Amino acid sequence: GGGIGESTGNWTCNTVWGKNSIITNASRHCVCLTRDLDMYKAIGNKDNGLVFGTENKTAWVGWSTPWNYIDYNQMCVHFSPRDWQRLINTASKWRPRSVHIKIFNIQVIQKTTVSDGTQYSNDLTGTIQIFADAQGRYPKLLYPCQTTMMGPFPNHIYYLPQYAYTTACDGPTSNQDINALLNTNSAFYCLDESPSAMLRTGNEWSCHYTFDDDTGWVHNTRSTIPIFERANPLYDTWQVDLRGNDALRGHFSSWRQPWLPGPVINMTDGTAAGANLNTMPGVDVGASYMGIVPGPPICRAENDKDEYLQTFWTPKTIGQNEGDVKNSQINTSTAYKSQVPTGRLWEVNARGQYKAASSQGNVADQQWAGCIPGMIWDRRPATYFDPIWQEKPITDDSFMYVSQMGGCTVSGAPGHIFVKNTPKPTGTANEYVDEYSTFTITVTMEWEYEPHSFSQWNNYKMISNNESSAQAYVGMCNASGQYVLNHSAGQLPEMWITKNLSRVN
Amino acid sequence: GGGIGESTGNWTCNTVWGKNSIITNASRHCVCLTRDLDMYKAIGNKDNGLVFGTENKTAWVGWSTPWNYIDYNQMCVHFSPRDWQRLINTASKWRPRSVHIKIFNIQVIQKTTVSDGTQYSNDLTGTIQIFADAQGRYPKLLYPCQTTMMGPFPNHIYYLPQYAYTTACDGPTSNQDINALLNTNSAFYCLDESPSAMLRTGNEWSCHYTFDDDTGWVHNTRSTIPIFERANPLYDTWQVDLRGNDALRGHFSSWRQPWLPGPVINMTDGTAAGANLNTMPGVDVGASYMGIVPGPPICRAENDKDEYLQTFWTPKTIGQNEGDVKNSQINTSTAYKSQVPTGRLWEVNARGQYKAASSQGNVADQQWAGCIPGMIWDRRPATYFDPIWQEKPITDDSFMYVSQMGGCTVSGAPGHIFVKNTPKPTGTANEYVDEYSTFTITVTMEWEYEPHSFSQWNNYKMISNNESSAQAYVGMCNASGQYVLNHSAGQLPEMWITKNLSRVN
Amino acid sequence: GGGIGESTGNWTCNTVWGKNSIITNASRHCVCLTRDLDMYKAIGNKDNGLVFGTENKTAWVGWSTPWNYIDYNQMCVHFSPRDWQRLINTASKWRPRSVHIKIFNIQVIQKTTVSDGTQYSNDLTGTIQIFADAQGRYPKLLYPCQTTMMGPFPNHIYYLPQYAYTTACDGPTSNQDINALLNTNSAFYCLDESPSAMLRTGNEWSCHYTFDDDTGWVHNTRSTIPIFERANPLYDTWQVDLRGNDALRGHFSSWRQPWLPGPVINMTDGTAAGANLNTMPGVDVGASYMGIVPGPPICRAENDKDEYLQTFWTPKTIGQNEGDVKNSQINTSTAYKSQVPTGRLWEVNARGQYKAASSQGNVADQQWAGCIPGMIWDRRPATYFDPIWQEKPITDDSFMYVSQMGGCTVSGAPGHIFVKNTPKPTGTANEYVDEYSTFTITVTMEWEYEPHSFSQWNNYKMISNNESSAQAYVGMCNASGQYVLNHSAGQLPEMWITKNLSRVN
Amino acid sequence: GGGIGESTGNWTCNTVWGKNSIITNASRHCVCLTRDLDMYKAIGNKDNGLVFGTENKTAWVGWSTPWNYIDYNQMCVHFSPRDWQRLINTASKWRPRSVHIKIFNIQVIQKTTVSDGTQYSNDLTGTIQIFADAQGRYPKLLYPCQTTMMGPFPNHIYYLPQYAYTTACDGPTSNQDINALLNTNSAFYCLDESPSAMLRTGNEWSCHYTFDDDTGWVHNTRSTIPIFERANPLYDTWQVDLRGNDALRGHFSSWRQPWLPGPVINMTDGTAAGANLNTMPGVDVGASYMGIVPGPPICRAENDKDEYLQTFWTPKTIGQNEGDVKNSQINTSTAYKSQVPTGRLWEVNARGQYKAASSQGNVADQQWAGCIPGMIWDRRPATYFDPIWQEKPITDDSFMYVSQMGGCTVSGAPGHIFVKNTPKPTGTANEYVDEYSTFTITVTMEWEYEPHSFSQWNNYKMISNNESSAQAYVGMCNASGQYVLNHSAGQLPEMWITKNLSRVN
Ligand SMILES: [Mg+2]
Ligand SMILES: [Mg+2]
Ligand SMILES: [Mg+2]
Ligand SMILES: [Mg+2]
Repeated sequence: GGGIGESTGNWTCNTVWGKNSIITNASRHCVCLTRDLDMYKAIGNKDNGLVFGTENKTAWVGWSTPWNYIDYNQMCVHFSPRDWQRLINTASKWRPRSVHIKIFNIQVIQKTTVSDGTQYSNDLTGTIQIFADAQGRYPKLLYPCQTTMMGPFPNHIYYLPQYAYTTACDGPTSNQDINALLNTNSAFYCLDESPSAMLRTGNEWSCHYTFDDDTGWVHNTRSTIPIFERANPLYDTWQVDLRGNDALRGHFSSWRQPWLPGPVINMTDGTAAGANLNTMPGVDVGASYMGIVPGPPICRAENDKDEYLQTFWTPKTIGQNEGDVKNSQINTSTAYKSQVPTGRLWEVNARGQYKAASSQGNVADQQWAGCIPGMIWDRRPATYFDPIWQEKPITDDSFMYVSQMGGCTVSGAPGHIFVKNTPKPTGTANEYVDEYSTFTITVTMEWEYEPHSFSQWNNYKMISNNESSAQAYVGMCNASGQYVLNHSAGQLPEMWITKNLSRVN
Repeated sequence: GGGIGESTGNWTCNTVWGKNSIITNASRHCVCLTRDLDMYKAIGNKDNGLVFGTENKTAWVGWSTPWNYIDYNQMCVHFSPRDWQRLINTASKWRPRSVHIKIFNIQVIQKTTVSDGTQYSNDLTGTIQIFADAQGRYPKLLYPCQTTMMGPFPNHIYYLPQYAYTTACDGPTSNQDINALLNTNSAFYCLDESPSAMLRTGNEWSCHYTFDDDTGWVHNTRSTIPIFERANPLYDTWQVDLRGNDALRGHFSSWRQPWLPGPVINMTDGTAAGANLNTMPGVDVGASYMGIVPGPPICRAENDKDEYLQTFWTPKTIGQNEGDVKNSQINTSTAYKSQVPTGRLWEVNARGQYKAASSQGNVADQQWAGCIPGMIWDRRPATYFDPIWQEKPITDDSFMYVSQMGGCTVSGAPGHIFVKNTPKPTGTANEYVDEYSTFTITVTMEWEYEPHSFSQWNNYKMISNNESSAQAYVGMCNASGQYVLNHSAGQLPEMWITKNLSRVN
Repeated sequence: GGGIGESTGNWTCNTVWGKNSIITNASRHCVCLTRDLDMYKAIGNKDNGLVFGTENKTAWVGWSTPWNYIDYNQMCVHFSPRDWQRLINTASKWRPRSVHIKIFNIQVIQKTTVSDGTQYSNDLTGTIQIFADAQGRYPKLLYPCQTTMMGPFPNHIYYLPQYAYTTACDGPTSNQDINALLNTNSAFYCLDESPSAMLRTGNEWSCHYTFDDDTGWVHNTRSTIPIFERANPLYDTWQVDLRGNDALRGHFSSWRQPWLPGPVINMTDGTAAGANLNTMPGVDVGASYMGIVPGPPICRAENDKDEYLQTFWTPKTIGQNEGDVKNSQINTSTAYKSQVPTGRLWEVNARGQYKAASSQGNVADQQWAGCIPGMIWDRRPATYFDPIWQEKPITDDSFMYVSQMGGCTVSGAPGHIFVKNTPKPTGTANEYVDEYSTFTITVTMEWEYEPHSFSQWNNYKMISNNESSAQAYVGMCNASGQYVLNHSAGQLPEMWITKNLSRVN
Repeated sequence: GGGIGESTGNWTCNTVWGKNSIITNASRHCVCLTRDLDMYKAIGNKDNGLVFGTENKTAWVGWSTPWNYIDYNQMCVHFSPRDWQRLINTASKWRPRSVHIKIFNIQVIQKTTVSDGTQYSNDLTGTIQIFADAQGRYPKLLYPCQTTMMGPFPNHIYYLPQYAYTTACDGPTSNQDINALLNTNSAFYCLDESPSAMLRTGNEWSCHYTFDDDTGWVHNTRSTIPIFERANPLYDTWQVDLRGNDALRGHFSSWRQPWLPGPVINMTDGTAAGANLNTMPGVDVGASYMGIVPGPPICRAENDKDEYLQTFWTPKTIGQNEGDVKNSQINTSTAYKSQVPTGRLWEVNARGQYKAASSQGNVADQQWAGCIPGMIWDRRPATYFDPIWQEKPITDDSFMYVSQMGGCTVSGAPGHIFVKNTPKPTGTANEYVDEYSTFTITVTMEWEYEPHSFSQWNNYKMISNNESSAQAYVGMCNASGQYVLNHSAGQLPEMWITKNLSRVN
């Protein structure tokens, strides 16, 4: 009952499967580090070069808070390779339902510097402060899959990332610092003001978040039938062809259709070193450019096209106890460049940019083909590494919001849970007792999935492991103890991709 | 109780503020004028020149009815400069809830012509007819902000505008009158058939209209965070850049995004005198061209661009008792040309037209960028002069309807209230007792607004008056008794613009 | 019951006396005139000369509203010469308790211009708007005794004065109009917005106002005993004299006192034509000077000193039906200059400015002697022409507020009652049916007075009429029908002055 | 339940706003330092030079106690820049209602000296003693805004200031120590005698203080109307001018007034280095001079006058964890000299010292103009940095007590809360285990404010942030983590000043 000697919680990483629900528990050992001597620091990049290949080319401004926060949003955190596979094979679609988070077994550790080395001792009376931003008072970090994430493997040690945000930024002018970027719209947030539980070793903390019924689904189903061949093949139609003429038997493409595939925006890949951002498809927003790559999903037969396919880095191996990743770029040699192939969009999605009449009875490739009524398409295939949910920035209006990168749409998402070491001052100016805290977090997510059944007589496709992945230690720990997960660059292995199960219609 | 000696209503122009609701009362003294000797008159413009700079260049046909109608739809009518400011500072968003309208203290005045001048006497037994088109039997005039509007200032005398409408119009052919424009689709409406209360001096009239819960909101919130910088700045992401490469720290523009800004249609401004309408962006509809200017809102740093920003005239001063405005063009020298700047869209809206891959690894400016899934944008900033609600013409299908001009979407709007002087004939052919009626209208609108609170630690922006506006008599009556309201041409003063309050996310 | 044929109220001007209460009814026939074509007009004086003898030498800015208001605040309105005398003789002190106001028998009269002359006809359906500013929403005109007042005599016809106010004024700069005077603090008030009863001939209007128990008293008592001789004359005192020495018998002035008289500010009178305002005692406030004349009351034997005694104009005669007085200066030859003698302060108030030690055992005249603890004084004698109550401008702090001019202090005063003719438009721009309204107002004020009894054996002083006043038609109507009231310039007749009755201690 | 492992309280810094009440929570991490080896020490300054520019020029004597105390009295501690702004815009006036104080999460830390450096370890059984002086047994430190204050920013670490006081002091004589200053009136207070809770890590401490209904208000309202122009501008008055003559239209300054502005004491600024204190306006008290600067508030157009305007230092930046400030003068280069402009007193307060009749019909400037009856004035504008309440020293009599420096009057204020580390002796003479304690304090203050509404039709003034303040990190933490708050010397930014909202009358 709060004594330093009884444990405040238990470690559970097991997944329980219901008929249409999954409960996944992610328990991690988390290291909370004092951030910037417990100081909010104004941070920004004045330079607004907007050129590819160079860091700090986008002007931005904001504050790094002393607080650390929990980022569990990704699929690989909550699903083992085994459970993900079951999910891929078993469910047409799934969505998160609730997330329960426990923080317990809190240890504030004092680091003491001695000649031999650092000495670690428990600070029994030391507290950590924890508050959950249910209200959305503080800026949400909505960008998916940063290094802020928990490890996929239970045994990985999690260092809560330092909470920082960007605020309203002016277009930079010459010979001026970051403050110049700040304006009357710019917002400084002091997390410290918010009521936050102060926790000692005896204490436990939990919050609960429930997703609204309007939460988006992640779809594992692929169409069996081509959308352009929906006809009975044995019968002619009264309908004319595209050109206006008789619709010949077995020439469904020529025939007019009651529907069309989703919108296609022409996309390009640029290899020019230090090219201007506006070289790539996108648009200027504020003082900085925003790109639309990859854009609306289109089926691409080709294995390696950056613009068309979802592309992201995956760790080659994942070390069990990596240091705090604040301000550290992922090493290129430590990551695979993985592209998610859209060949699973073969039945529904358009392969290439649309041709429409340009002039004089000619059709031109459509650089931007927006949504027109009667358009039907499938989403980009989701992946294991994709966020669970994607929260779009609040705006007046959005159109059929889907993240190309991944995640399922949510009217609202779990608010950030902020954890910070309570500063223990030494009684001397600018000096604090050097302390970090370790605790165990348990993220328990309830899931909903729709079971998928096959009505086709013939054998159907299941996703199975392969020898090359096993011999790559995929979903295993290698000889060095590192957790491999994705084993290869290029086309992301079929295991981690959704849109597998076969829907009839 | 109906006697000519007791008043049938009271004058209230006060605004009452609830926690989340506002009740605004607009009381005006209205002059009802006999229209065209109580005759429905076929009116049309045969010429369909479709060229800028010349009146009657659009072919149209319809009828001017003897009836007059109430047009209270605009914000400046129902909100004083003081109340509008409170609304701008206090509320994130607002919408109309109900509108109650009273017509009372009716005076039918006989005008008698004598050598000295016109003599005015009360016609005690004279009636006015009033009916409200709740059913939508008669054509709705949906076009926002015509000279039909009530004055913003309570003391202004309101002359009900003559009700006229356009109907189905044929493309005009040479050597033919307006009748030729009429076709089998053309609709003549006789208001007189509808049951209408006949009212004497003793009588009072009221209707009530309640907006559906589906009514659109007018949004006063501005995003603090750039939508392209939503990431934690201190952390790298697993995500690749736009080009497919490593996403550098502090170069958010290069990074791929889980969302994109709203659609951008390239817009142009033409200064060519008497230029063809098709010169401007738009499309042909029926026999006449329809333009899409300003189009989807985009952030424009520049103060004066007609196509990009909402542009409308505001009165320089507003006289207290202007004559009936039927068939009178607003004098150019009596109006300011006001453009609503979109610089408040800096965080969310795209600054310029999108670039998408054209060919050979090149990106071209997109003349039309339609909505594609995952697009998020903010509406054009609303203004004090904007209509309260905008009712779109009935059609089978509409897409995310928003008026660039202004107003909030309504599944239905208050039906027109038609008021006409009952004709008093002299017993001689084509001769009527010359009479107008004055009455007091009270438009009581219940409003809903969402209170806005700031969670940012630092000081936030409020909209305040400035010396230049005060010294322009803004929201005041000048030395001549005229009510100034908007004091300057060009960029419309920040007071009258919405999207002020700061939303966190 | 609201018909044009039954009267809506009765005329009562009688005063009813209770044991300690007086009810006074002031009924007047009021003419309500259309003001400035029903237009709020910005009005100001840019010139800030601040020199005596010239009009518009004080910079000010504000608006004249279309509204007219009721000003009944003065004693001569509510008390006949007979009742005032009874009050002066009977009561030590009095204060207003409640005020009830009826407006009834409303006639809207249309003025028609014909060759013979103006023709007057009743506009039966015409309304007047009346609202009482209980809330204090609109600026209070607190300045006592303007030409806005009702006549003292019941038969006088009252024209409601046009409501105008001054607002925050900037210090004027060269080559600029009144608008320049306006600033961000300046306040424009639209009376029209406020809910106001619209009244026809049948209608009656009433409000009630109750004074708080904290309302100030007007004091009719004079001290019999000199405050400096409070001792038993037959006995020596242990107390030393002022100089520190033995206090001789019958030399009370030499003796030290347990109290001192009220504060004395040296005052001067300047006869210099066009002298700077700062010549007179006072202080600069805002961009304009404010004078402190007459200042704290001091007893002055002399009959004619402007600075020391309350000085104001009284009408020589008062015509029964004077025209509207808006913007008309009182004619000098039509007024008596009346000074209220302070010789009644003989027992208590200090005759002249205090001497205090300057240096080297010398005493100098004190130009400003402020309040010091132990100071006791009597107020300046109140008069018949003095306001009933004086409302000071709202401020954070006030010190023992008393108006030298007159009136009794009130935490709050009856809010202005605004009456305006509802504009009747002709249907033509800037043209209204020419109309004024006449109605009968009844101001019923309940008073509280403390009965005064004499305990002195010998005969006491009563205030009686004199032959010279009777032969001046004082409190009478003269041969021409004019109501004389004050009959002489100089020392105001003893009849109209308070501080008569003799208090023992 | 008291174990070292469960936390004894939570951190809340949030502000909750009621309709007319505000609850502000100030939570700080406090460092309690052993003071002077737990010894009461007689402290005094024998020198009584009474000359400007040199420290210890005022003779004083007293004791520094081993105890530390809580000083939370200032506005910036309890209101974030955001909440202060809301308060400034929203409320006419406000006052503190209750203050609740929690002290919890107490850590006694032993400091151990080792060759490497100081080693910090928790002393589990160590106590701190806390007692609140509700009774007023010990001297109150009433002087506003010393370095004893908590930080305005939640994350700032608070070091409780050592409690010391001054007692009755004799005028010093040559060749004598501080003891000579002590006399029979001098009072030594031993805090140790008072019952005080001894607290270990498990323990929590709280007190509650409720302000009496007689507590003073801080006023945010400014008069719109000049007090010298309170008249209806369109009407002449019966009242004479200041000089005794006809009161001209639009020359309100010339007119006599029913009230006068508050008292003005002539004030001067002296630049003479090492000038005698008596050079400045003030008076001798005891053996030391007391100055009256700034004195009664007067409106000053000029931006920089020390005597007339409230003047105080504000930190340029505020470091998060400054060392104990006992006996440390604020560095001049670390502070802004801020003067609070009185230009907001334009409507009510007198601009300059009063002129009153000197002699021979001449008026002289009044060096001291004390309160005379009928004087009305506004207080000096309050500021964000001003104390919450100001407690005057107990005396027999006070007159309309207001602190020019700031704060609201209180019949009584929260008694000092004294916290001291329980001395842990080593068993050796004059040797104690070196220990300090850190704890978290929460100051929860309930506030009352009167909501302010505008009745003026035109736009009104709100206080908004400006770009220069944002680009100064006002209300933000700068790049170095320091909390800027006031960003400029000279005129204190309009954000932090009260008397904003516009009262009608
Ligand atoms: Mg066929
Ligand atoms: Mg990177
Ligand atoms: Mg004697
Ligand atoms: Mg005059």
